Amino acid sequence: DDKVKKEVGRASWKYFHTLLARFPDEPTPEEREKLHTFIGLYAELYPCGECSYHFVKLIEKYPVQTSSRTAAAMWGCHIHNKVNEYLKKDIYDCATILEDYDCGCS
Amino acid sequence: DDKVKKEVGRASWKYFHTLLARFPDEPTPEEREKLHTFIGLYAELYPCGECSYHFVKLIEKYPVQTSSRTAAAMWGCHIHNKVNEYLKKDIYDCATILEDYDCGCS
Ligand SMILES: Cc1cc2nc3c(=O)[nH]c(=O)nc-3n(C[C@H](O)[C@H](O)[C@H](O)COP(=O)(O)OP(=O)(O)OC[C@H]3O[C@@H](n4cnc5c(N)ncnc54)[C@H](O)[C@@H]3O)c2cc1C
Ligand SMILES: Cc1cc2nc3c(=O)[nH]c(=O)nc-3n(C[C@H](O)[C@H](O)[C@H](O)COP(=O)(O)OP(=O)(O)OC[C@H]3O[C@@H](n4cnc5c(N)ncnc54)[C@H](O)[C@@H]3O)c2cc1C
Repeated sequence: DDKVKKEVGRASWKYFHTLLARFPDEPTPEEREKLHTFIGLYAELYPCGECSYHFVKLIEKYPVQTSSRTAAAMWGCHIHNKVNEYLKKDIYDCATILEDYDCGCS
Repeated sequence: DDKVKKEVGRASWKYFHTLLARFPDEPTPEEREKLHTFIGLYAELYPCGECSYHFVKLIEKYPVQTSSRTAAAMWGCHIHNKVNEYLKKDIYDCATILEDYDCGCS
């Protein structure tokens, strides 16, 4: 129900923004191509009917910015804010988008 | 640092298993290929170099089963258990894999 959608959404966003924060600063044409294809599949395969419906249209209306890490993670913050806007939720400050989602990795 | 990686990991698995449990029972050939492609990028783009390296090897050794929701969900559980075994963590019983992740299919 509403519960599941909320719990899954939170986990997904956490993974989503962390993934983008790791995208390279100088992506190659192939990497830019891969992120583009991943996003399309991410949207199409998202585990919630209405969510996928809305999200597929959003990414086509505002395609993922793949020129760089900053552009991609920022696009992620902007796209998530489009969902927030849609759900009447607060808009998140994107000023520390990379720092907010460190991979905690090497 | 390691606590962040673990948090990112938990969030990713939650999303991952739910996605597999929401895949169609009767997928079309195109949906099957999209899932195959998605999993390849998911492994390739995971937010941790070492994790990604090992996971890519795993999905190649154990390619995703896309014939149905159940096959895909079962595959996801086994693949996660391969990571568990790798990190010397306990094995997870896959007997109720669909239910555990709100397949909305019971
Ligand atoms: C691709 C996708 C599409 C979705 N579509 C819908 C839908 O159509 N209908 C519906 O009911 N639900 C939808 N959801 C669910 C929804 O977006 C929320 O995940 C959910 O309702 C839980 O809300 P929340 O308040 O806990 O914050 P979320 O929106 O889950 O919160 C993520 C957390 O990340 C942070 N955050 C918030 N905004 C941003 C941002 N802009 N950039 C970076 N971090 C941010 C904050 O710390 C916050 O607590 C979707 C989820 C995903 C992942
Ligand atoms: C693609 C991917 C690759 C990863 N690779 C590495 C790596 O190489 N090295 C490293 O240090 N970390 C890696 N991680 C992180 C790691 O697997 C864990 O997420 C993390 O250490 C935290 O573990 P946890 O014990 O809290 O449970 P996780 O293993 O995070 O648990 C999620 C939870 O899901 C359930 N669960 C457990 N096993 C299964 C299963 N088999 N099927 C369905 N549900 C299950 C349980 O409820 C458990 O609480 C990876 C994560 C992902 C998503």
